[PDB]
Amino acid sequence: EDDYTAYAPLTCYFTNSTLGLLAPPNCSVLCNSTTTWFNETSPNNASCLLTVDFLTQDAILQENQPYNCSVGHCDNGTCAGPPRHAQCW
Amino acid sequence: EDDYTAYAPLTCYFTNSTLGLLAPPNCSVLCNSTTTWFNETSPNNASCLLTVDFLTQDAILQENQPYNCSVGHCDNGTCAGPPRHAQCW
Repeated sequence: EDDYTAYAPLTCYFTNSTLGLLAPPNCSVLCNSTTTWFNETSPNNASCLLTVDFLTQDAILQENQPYNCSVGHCDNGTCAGPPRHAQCW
Repeated sequence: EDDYTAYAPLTCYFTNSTLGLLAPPNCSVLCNSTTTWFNETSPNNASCLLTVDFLTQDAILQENQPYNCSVGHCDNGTCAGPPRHAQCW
């Protein structure tokens, strides 16, 4: 039998920041259904990650706090400025 | 410690159809983070469910096959026509 009551879930993956959930620097969000990966282009004015600014090469040494990151906004699939200073985790 | 490698997942829920995944008739998709529900207005031209057309009140009696449904497209948060005939499950 089919289950008419079961919705099809789609899950998309974002970076946590003090300016909210971020799309990647290419404004292309990675997503999955129950059977496949797929990309979604972020909508215009969505927040996107521009840069991750770590102090060292070894994340665990600074992972008791968030890290510094620059945040832009999506404009026709490009992460546009001006950049804003956030904390990411 | 924080886990810099962990993305924040957001999951949204759609109806399966022969015309692809559908938003509800109000073009408002139900979603959740790991801590909360939230709604998202579907983007313009997304497919939306207009009607579910069951033959009986008791779904299990027809659940060996999909059910008949009408499909529209979202226009500024309203499910617009013309309607298309699909099978939903």
